Amino acid sequence: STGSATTTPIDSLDDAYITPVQIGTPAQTLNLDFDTGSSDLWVFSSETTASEVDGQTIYTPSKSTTAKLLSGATWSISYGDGSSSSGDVYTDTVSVGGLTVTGQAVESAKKVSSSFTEDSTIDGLLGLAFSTLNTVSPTQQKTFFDNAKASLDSPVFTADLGYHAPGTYNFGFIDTTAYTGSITYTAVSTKQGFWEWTSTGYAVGSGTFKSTSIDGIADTGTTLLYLPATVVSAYWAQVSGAKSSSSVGGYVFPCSATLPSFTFGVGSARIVIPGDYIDFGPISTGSSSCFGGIQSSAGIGINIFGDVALKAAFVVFNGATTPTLGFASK
Repeated sequence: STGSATTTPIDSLDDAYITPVQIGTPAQTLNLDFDTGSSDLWVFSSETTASEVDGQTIYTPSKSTTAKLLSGATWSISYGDGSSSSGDVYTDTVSVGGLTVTGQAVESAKKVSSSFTEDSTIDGLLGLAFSTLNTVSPTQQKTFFDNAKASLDSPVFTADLGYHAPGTYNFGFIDTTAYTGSITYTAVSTKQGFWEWTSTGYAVGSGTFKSTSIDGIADTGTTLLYLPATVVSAYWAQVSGAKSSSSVGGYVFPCSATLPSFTFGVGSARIVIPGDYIDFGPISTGSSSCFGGIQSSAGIGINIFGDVALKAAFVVFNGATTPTLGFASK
């Protein structure tokens, strides 16, 4: 089997991407944030505290004839961005672009943090990291990809995120028309539950490529590119007027600047992020200072190849017996 769904930026800055997901019988369609950095499928729901729902579409398990309460199961997750949610658990039928899993754990939110409430465009998350990170207690549950794997034509899913445009998540097959050149595959460590890999280095604009190992995660659920402070300083040093702003919380730059591209290595291959992908717009409405899309990972503990990086490539999440990651230019 296969599946294919269109993923769409939530706003004019590509702050995140949403993909429609059918849940229950009859189907309830919610727009979920597909997140290769976490492993819980959770949804706004009829059980969510009413003051914490502000425009999202909710899942109502009582209206799904295939929903079953998972007895005694709860979940609670806290994300790197400081947001959180928690609730109980149903199993139900979940379909993504024609690919169907029965018995998928659907984590129904009773509580969400303020940032989720304030974002009316994201109805929940669909985790695509490794199921070892799933938070359901006392019985950990499997991701949608983990449940679907055995039925897929190939045990893979691909992310093809657009810049200011729609893109695609495919399950079970590689669309060879969706990229140029070849896909370079690189090794993955699952020891922390992430699609963790090692980039072979970087270049800024037209500058010399620096060979240096950058260990980080392919994370469709993080907006920006978070890299070591040495690398990030070298990038922003090429932008006249850029500086690290403590009050804003990272590097900012004059909105009138034209940004250089940023290249990262995948083996001997190179992925070029165009400069405009690094512009995240005025720091506050009406400001002429703009927020940078490449930021220091120094306070994180891990480098994150977020949407800024991934949307420059066609990305293969290969769930073979030994998982690997594939990157192609597009």
